[PDB]
Amino acid sequence: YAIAGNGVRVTYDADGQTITLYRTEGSGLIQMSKPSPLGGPVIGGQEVQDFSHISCDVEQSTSGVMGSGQRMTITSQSMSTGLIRTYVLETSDIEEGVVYTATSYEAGASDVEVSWFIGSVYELYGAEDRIWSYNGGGEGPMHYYDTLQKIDLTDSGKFSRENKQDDTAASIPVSDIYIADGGITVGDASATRREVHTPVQETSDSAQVSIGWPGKVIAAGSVIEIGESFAVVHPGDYYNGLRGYKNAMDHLGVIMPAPGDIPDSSYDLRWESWGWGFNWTIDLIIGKLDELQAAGVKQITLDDGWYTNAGDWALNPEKFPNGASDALRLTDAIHEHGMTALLWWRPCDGGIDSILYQQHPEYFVMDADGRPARLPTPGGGTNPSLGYALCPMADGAIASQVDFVNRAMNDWGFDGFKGAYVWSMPECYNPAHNHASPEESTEKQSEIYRVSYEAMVANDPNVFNLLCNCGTPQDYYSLPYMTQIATADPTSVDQTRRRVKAYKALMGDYFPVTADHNNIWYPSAVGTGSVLIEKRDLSGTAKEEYEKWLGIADTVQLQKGRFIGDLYSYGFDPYETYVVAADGVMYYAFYKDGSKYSPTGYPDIELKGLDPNKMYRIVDYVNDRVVATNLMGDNAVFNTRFSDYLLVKAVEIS
Ligand SMILES: [Cl-]
Ligand SMILES: [Mn+2]
Ligand SMILES: [Zn+2]
Repeated sequence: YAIAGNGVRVTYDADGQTITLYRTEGSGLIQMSKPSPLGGPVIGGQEVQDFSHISCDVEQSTSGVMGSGQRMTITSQSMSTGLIRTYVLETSDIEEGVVYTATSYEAGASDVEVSWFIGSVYELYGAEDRIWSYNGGGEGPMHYYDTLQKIDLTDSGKFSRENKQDDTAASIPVSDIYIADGGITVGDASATRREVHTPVQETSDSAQVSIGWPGKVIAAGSVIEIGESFAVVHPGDYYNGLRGYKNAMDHLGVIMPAPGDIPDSSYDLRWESWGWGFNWTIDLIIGKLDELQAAGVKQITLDDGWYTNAGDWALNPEKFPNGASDALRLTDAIHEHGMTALLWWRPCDGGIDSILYQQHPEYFVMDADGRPARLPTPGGGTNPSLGYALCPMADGAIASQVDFVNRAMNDWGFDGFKGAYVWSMPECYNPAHNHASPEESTEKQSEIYRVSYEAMVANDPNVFNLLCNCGTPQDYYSLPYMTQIATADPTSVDQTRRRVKAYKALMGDYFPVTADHNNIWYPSAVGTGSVLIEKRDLSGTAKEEYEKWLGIADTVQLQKGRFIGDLYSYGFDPYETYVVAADGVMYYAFYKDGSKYSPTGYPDIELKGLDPNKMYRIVDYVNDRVVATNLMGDNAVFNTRFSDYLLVKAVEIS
């Protein structure tokens, strides 16, 4: 039993009750998964594993979620439970590498209490010494746990991560595992946020990626759909898998902004007002504008510390002694220097000592004990800077967000927003909200982002909007409403660079991403095709260095170029490598300073994706030096010494 789509084959063995995935390669196939068992329900702590094969219907010519393609419907039965499983797989004639999966269960004479449903499980075929993994979970750890994780098959440990999305985790419902020959992405096939895990688990000689959802009681005689997923078989690294997921999710209406609709100002070099921490003043910021303008900065963020309280989002009298006229003198000064002005906020936070909470507690999430629920950190808990959660289904909560947007734009003259330091949304038990279930607040969190952004756009279609779920992958369902992504408080060059590639994969090759400013890593920012930002008040050689790198970024403008993620595979090509095409020229960035993947010795640099019949001069555009005088496009291999990074362009020779 088999179905085919563009670049993928799926086979089912009725005896073993296993699925095997293949991808196309040249005129053949590469096996991507081992024969993998179908996912089952978990009852009393145990996966049910007495399912037997009933039937497998292949339809070679049909139309599904992704349009025309093929379908395989597998029916199985469990004598012990009375459950009949229907497992549906769909392929697409057009969508490369993608398999859509949906499962339902029917109960027999007795109700069945399921604690969890394992949807699909794929163990990688052909792994050797390591597997690289993309982990979209929102459970933390915050900041210092890499989203990209190496699963070492030669060490003592066994990698295991759940990758959760729930009331304490709001990130990206996707995981990928890959090797030299490519990999397998699994992601939640839902147009809206729901509770899901995409676990990544090392096995005896490989690793497996899976997806699953919370259980429920299946009433006797009833049929229920328990969850739907996309799988992507792909060559190369996580970028190819994540791009497949992006393409798949278009069919569910989760559509990221098209290049033509992204505002110019979302590609601009930006400085953010942290030069004095919480001790910024309006005049300190204004005092920097002449030098920032001269050096090529076109955008300014008024960062944290400007407001009385979250929720209220009123001007702090200490920072704005003259009220709104002070906010205006700030944004006017910014505008007079040819720049746009952004304002920091924390969406979903209604404060604790806010007027908002005092006057309108009914707008807030209520916990199971009847108390106001705090906004959670990743994996649970809160922190002192996070207030009470606004319930996304309370009209007054949403209106308070819209009113802030309108005030900041129309009264204070701001041109956009930097949302930050918020993660998931607690479950709500307020009976006045008439929730379908308590998880409804969590599921609808993204409504706050959507409605806020729609209000922003009504004031100015070129408004900037960014949300940093700091130290975690961004809330996937916020992504449609953004004009720029930050890599989100990365704590290393490895984190910032590898995340640029992930977000490009999910958002589009022209979608603006910034490498952020947690540490000074100008070469990382430029070479990945990211927007270079900064927050420090610099002097001496550090100031010179910023000016230098602004100059470079403003010359090559790779932030506006077409990111190319499919030529090099992170962890398998000799260097951590990034590629951008800008104004018809190929730019390459090779790094060795990322301790998570850095070569022994001095491997040759290979430039991929050039015209095989053309000759190129390879120019280090940072130092303005030729590193290779003439390479043919079909053998663009050279060796040059560099300690940390090499940023080059391939200039065609005529
Ligand atoms: Cl990472
Ligand atoms: Mn291991
Ligand atoms: Zn509520």
